[PDB]
Amino acid sequence: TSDQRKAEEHIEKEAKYLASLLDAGNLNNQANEKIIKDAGGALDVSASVIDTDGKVLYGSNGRSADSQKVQALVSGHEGILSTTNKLYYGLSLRSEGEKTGYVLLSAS
Amino acid sequence: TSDQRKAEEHIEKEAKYLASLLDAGNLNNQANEKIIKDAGGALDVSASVIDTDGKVLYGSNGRSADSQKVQALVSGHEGILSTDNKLYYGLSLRSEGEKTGYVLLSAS
Repeated sequence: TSDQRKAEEHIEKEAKYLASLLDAGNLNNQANEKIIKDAGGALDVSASVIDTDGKVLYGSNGRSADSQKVQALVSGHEGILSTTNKLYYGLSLRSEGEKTGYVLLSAS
Repeated sequence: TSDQRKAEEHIEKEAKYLASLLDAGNLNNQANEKIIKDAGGALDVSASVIDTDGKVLYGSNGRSADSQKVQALVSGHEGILSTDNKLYYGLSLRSEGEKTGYVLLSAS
């Protein structure tokens, strides 16, 4: 009922939606990039896909990601991430039993 | 093109996202209503859920839908439904094969 609780639940559902659309066995490809670009604009989020080494592959708003959040993702953290106010949500992506990358959402 | 095609792209992706969120096996319940009220407000769209009889169950902006657009949905129409100059997008919802209703968006 809290506005903060609703904003967090909403970014969580968006991030999981987005991760469900990605081909995580082929992360760095044109098709996945388009999905992220189009979703980003339609859903009012900034979204980036990051590989396991912390390199940003593409994003709806440019090929960039907040360094501290990417560090958190590489360290194994998921869910709502720890900015200081600004809303962030990250999930790991997996293919055939192995981690292949991360998706990071910023609300926006 | 250009601001129009962007608008059409966004309402399509918003519609698909909202459709994914719904429990289509129990369309007329309080949980689904909440999902549409919350997500409709956060995405800044008007979204209504309609049963297979054309009855409007709930919407993010009140329990209404344009009558001619509901009729087109009941007729089997999907996608951009868009009248002259008002933007609409509609999708059927299914549970275990069976059609259980429709989601109708209008821009906002």
